[PDB]
Amino acid sequence: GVTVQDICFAFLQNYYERMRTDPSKLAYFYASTAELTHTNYPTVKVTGRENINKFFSRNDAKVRSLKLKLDTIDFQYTGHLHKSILIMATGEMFWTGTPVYKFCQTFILLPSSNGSTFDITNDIIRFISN
Amino acid sequence: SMGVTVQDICFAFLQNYYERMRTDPSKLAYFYASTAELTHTNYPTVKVTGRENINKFFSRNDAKVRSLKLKLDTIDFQYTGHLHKSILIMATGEMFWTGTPVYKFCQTFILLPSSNGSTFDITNDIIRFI
Repeated sequence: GVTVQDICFAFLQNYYERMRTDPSKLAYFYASTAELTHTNYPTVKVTGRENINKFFSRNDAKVRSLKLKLDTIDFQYTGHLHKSILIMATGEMFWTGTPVYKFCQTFILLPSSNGSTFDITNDIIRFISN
Repeated sequence: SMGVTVQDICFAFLQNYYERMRTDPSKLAYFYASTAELTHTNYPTVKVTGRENINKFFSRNDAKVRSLKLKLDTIDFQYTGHLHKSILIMATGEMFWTGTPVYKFCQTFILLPSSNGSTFDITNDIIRFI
């Protein structure tokens, strides 16, 4: 008995928190074959949890230093049997309390092959100029 | 038979989409799957499901939608969904009406191949202003 809102709130809460405390563990939220498109800390495109881990690990200090504040959130069911979830978030990235850029991010979450959990199969995030 | 890239596909789709929006919004719905979900701009937001409801949205708001001027600043895409055959697009840019203010927007689409593979249909569409 869980709502799409319940799942997205909990996922984004946990994801963004992990981003602030330990980027080296962020890859755990992704599927094995996930794809990530991320502005560099000009975008990088990588595929697979291992490469995604290398990207977040190599940029660990910079990931932790840019704090994300969410301004909008939207989601919809998608994909096979409408069981996946599309999320779009927008907001602002701050460096020790100073606005650096806006962000736009989308995720796709795919339910796990066992049950209650979701994995990210797709993540696109762009930092755009204020 | 191929050599067709994800970029070619996405650039064609967006060109066709925004061109139809400019010329005849009453026919926009035909780009959507029958059970597509749209989360859009109140002419705060409107959520609608199904091609018939999507068509009532664009047709009722016909004068506003058609007089829009639009420029894309970023376009990102990845494969997703069943067998990696669907496409996630996220585009940002600017949007304005004949007279006055300039709005930044973020839009995401998911495109799924039609049953016989004639077209990529929109299953999901989300747009917000930032």
